[PDB]
Amino acid sequence: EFMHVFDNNGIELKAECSIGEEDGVYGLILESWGPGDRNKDYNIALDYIIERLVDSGVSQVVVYLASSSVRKHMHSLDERKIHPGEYFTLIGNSPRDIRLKMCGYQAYFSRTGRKEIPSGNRTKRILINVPGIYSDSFWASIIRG
DNA sequence: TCATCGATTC
DNA sequence: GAATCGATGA
Repeated sequence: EFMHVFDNNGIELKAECSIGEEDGVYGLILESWGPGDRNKDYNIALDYIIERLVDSGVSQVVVYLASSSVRKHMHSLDERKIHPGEYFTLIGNSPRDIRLKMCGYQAYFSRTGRKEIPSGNRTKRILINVPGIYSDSFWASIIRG
C-alpha cells in the first residue's frame, strides 16, 4: 500500500512514502522512522530524494511537518512549514549536509506545538512540495532513481 | 496494535 | 551535534 524509495542500484529501501495531495499541498510524504527498524533508511532515502531533485533542476522546496500529532495540534499550515522562509534551498552543499539542515528544523516541534530550544527526534513524517509540480510522474522518477 | 518524539547512545 | 532506541498514549 505504501510506495518506497529505491537506491542507486534499484534496491528497495526501508523507507515508505506516498505521492499526492495532503492538506491542499501536492508532493511526497516520507513516513517517520520508528520504533526500531520501521523505516530505518529514512535519512538515506531523504539524501537520495535531495540528490535527485537537484539533478532534475529543482533548487528549492517547501517542507511541512506532517505527523499525526502536529496535524492535530497545529492547525495552521504556515506553522507546520518547518523552515522559516518561504522555501528551503537544496543546492550549495552535499545532499547529506542539506538533509542535516532540513531535518534539524524538525527538532523545533513537539507533539503539541513549537519549542524554543530544539531537541529530540528528527526523522518525522514530512511533506515535500516542489512549487509548480502537481504530477505523480515527476515524483515517481525521484523515488525510483 | 500503532506512529509518536523524548531519551539514550553514537 | 546526530543516529538510533524504545516508552508512551491513543
